[PDB]
Amino acid sequence: MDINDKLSIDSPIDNKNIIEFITFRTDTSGIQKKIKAYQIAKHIWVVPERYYAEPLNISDEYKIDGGIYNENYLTTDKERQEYLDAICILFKRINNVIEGKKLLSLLSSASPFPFKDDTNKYLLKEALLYVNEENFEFKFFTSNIILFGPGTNISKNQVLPLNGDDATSGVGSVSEICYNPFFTKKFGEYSLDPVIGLIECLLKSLYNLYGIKVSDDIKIPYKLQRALNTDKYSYINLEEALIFGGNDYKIFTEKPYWLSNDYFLKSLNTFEENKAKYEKDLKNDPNLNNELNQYLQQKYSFSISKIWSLNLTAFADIFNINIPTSFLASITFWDRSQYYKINYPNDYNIDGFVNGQWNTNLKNIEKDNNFIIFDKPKQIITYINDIFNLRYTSNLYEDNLDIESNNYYLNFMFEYDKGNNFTINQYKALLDTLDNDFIDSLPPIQGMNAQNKLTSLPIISKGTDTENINSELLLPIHYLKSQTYNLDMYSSIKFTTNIYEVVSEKNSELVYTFLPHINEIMENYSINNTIKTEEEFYNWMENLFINYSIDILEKRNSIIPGITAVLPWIGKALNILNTNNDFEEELQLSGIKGLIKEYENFIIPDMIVPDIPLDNMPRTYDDIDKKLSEIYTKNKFLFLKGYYFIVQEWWTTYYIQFIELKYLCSGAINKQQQLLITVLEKQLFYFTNNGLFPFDAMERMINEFNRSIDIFSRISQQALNNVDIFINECALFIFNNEVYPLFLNNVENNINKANDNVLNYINKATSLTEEQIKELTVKYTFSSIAEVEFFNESYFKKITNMDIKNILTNIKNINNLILSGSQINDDITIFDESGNNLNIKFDPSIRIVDGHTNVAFKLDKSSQYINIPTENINFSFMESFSIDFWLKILDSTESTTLLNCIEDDIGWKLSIQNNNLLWEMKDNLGNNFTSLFTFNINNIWHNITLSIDRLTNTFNCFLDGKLINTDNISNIFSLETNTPIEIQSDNGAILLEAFSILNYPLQQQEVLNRYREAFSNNYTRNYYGDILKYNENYQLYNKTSPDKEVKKVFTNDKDYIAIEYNQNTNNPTFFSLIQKEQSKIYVEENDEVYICVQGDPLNYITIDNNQAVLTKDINLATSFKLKTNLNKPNSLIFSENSQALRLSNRLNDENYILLDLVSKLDDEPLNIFYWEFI
Repeated sequence: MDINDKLSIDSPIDNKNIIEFITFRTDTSGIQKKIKAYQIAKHIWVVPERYYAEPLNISDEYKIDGGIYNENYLTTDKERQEYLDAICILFKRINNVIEGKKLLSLLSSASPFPFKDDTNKYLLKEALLYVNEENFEFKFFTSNIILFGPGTNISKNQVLPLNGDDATSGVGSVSEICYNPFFTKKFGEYSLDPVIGLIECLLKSLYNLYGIKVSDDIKIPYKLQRALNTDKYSYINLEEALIFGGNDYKIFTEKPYWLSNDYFLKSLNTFEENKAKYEKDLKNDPNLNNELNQYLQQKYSFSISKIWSLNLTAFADIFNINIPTSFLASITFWDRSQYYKINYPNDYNIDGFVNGQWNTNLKNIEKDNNFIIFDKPKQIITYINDIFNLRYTSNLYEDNLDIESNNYYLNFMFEYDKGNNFTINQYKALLDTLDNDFIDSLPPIQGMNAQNKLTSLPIISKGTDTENINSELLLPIHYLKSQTYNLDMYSSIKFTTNIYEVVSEKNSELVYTFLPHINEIMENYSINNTIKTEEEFYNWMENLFINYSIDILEKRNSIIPGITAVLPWIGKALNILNTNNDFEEELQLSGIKGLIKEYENFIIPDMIVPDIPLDNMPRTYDDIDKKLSEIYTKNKFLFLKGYYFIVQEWWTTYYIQFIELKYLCSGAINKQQQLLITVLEKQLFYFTNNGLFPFDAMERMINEFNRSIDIFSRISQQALNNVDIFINECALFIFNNEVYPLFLNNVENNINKANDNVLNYINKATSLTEEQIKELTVKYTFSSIAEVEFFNESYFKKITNMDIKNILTNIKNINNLILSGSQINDDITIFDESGNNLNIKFDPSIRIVDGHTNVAFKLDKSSQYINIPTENINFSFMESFSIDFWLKILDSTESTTLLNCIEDDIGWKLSIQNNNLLWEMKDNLGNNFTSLFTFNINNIWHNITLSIDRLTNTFNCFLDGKLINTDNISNIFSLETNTPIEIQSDNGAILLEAFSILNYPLQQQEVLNRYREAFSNNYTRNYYGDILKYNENYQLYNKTSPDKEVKKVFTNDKDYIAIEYNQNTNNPTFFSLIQKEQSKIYVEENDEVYICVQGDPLNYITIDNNQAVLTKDINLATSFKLKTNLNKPNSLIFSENSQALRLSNRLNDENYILLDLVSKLDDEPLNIFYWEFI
């Protein structure tokens, strides 16, 4: 059984599963010391001590950029306990999901080949001999992996295999892991999940256990090296690339493969005979095997093709962690190395970070006594200007991946005999073929001997030191430094647009901004007297948000092909294409290539295989059709490996330069944000430090400014998304018409070549078929240029879209809600259609019934409710929103509630007050605003949409697409509250439908559009607004006499229908529509229908001299074509040809119904021709 989780604490005992062993290699002193470990799981051990082998400290020369190297760490029992607790927490979290516990099951039975002369197994630690008594009791405790603490470098989590020789040959190795979970990086405004750091160590160890390691020699191009004046590539290890999957792993693992480097064949081939030997030698059950058959039967049952599919990014998807899938191994190193301590008991539980990945708010590891973050920035660049004394230094940071030249692309060899392998119908999910329960059920190994061939692994690699290179122009990194503020809190800030001002003094209070509106605001702003009341502080904050929103979100539609729109601020932020010319126009003249350093030594593959052999082989239609088919398809494959080859090269040469711009734009935004929060932050501190405002008022401004931070970050993310799209377009554009056209020209030449090759292959031995070649020709003409083409622009979007997503915040679109619903069985569902704020609650007692053009929720009972949380629904004074829905009041109710979003008498609610809508909303400051719509909702479908525009401070209310109040809301500030939006009647029965809350404040024009779209089905409606139904009886009225009902008159020596006055009986006359054919349930516009008057004989409606007399025969009925007009939507027209029904002038207390030619008034006929059903 899995989820073992000993959960052991301290040192209660040192017996049974708790053992004390001797270290494999020697300590730094040069001696092996005894130590104790704890068994977390079957064959899995932990030891909460720093790595014995690695020194507790090293010289400054040997320190790596972004290490810790603190010696007084994990040198106490409480730290050892903290680490122990940290491990079981992480392993429980691994056991939390199904895939995680499948890996741990595999690890428990992934013992390397236990080869023996009837004695031992593979490498392993020793049991205590009872040397306490100096006894010599020998025993071996099984251990597939051993988890140590951090070694010399705390930041480094490396998996050291105790013998690399057998860890490559396929024998395997029980590797030792030195992993530290307490510190993680950010990469943005979110914290990296420690399980990724530990899962990666487990996967690396699993390769060692299976003996499938790449021997450190097999490397792949990952990315063009980040510098100025280098043009080499930074090569990544294949094993790392397999694990750090992301989008870099999808581009080379498509269905047609690449040079396997023999590894994907060597390892598979080595696996074949390793599987073969077990079944024919070890499965013969030698008596000294000690039940290792089952572990080996399960270990060899799993295919390595499934271990390779285990990438580190799909695991992040399983735990639902956000991770930079673009360049996972490198993108985390492109800035100063900063670590944040994780308090595992508190800040990280079985379900990941407690406070979510963004808002966990950990503390920087910077502390005086211990923990020095040794940072050596590769390529410290200092801008130099001899126009005037100006020297502006900036630090660059790069990954620690080793670098090679452009060889891979130059001397890449396509092996023409690489036909498709594996790729059976079945291979596209994780952990498909293994046993969880069966592996778990197997007892552990507790009795046999163990070998020890400790291959030394002391490959010390003192790294490169920094280079101090000058520069003649202001780099983006220089601009980014200008954006940052590096001073006290108790010191002023000065904004400017002249970058040259800031560079003059390195850490002057002055900071550069590329946002004109923001600079204008800060031109006249003193922390002393500009803001003097709470209300003014809020307003200034609102004013900043507005101006900030306007500057960064600015985009214009582009005339460049392949680009929808262009961000004109990118010029002023990173100093790229930043001339006196407009950025739009500079991009025109300079082109898209102006955004990238063009790589001259770009390699385009040649892809020529004209080899066509000849002979007389007469088998299987002389194997001609087959031979040319397999040749045609191999040429298709060869060209496809070339297209795949050219995509990888474009990725690692040209996209890297684009994702890098994404990184640069990312900061540039955040930076400006940081400035805007800081200028606000200093202002708040100015109040507090000088006393000034009281606690109640102070606490509110603090509370509101804290809230506002994520609101800056909301539109900040929105800016990056505009960048994401803009850059991707540019990235695909470079490939589209600068790499692809050159690659197509090679294929076109090879097409005509291979075409001519097959034409030159006419081995027409003995008698020949002159005609048949031309049939063979069309098959293998190679005319299918498009068929061989695999340029699905979708593919490039799939790899480059949201590749670094939610850097600023996880928060999606806000104030977005549609709230539809569906039925299943007798059961219902209610969800956000837009898929935002999906944590909805409701009782299933609610019935879903047809309404106006939709399905409506029937809130009958008071107990019934719909409860919509406000997790991403902001109602701060800086947030404008609107609410839109359709409502019908089922029963005559004077006073009921509909909506409610109020907590402690703060928030907003909508309710019914004496058949009148009552909208009130009141804020935290005690400013109330209330509005009473007195249009007297009377049991009729109504479109209630009402918009709160926080820009102009206007509250608009539209009913049925028509604006009413348009009051001013200026006196009303933030009414954000935690309580959800509640929808319950409380006093009445209502029908609610199409309940939408919108991110922006609607206007008259757009509201009217929304109202009109609700009629686009062209259904006829009764008076109440409900859609008219066939074979349903109604009362007929002329819309001109609401009070008087159309009533039949029978046995008058003429039977007809007419409106009677002084009725006083109003003998209910019920009419129903019926159609001769295609009998439906819902009555659409423009349908042929007859009118049935309910009566004992059940007579129908016909025409006699244009009168509407009642016949009794239905073949004697008249056909009316129903026409509806939007202006009167609860009204019908019974038109035959170009005459419609009309009411006559009063004659004998009776108004007769007759057909009259329709007379209109600007497309809109008289009120008479319109009829209503009830």
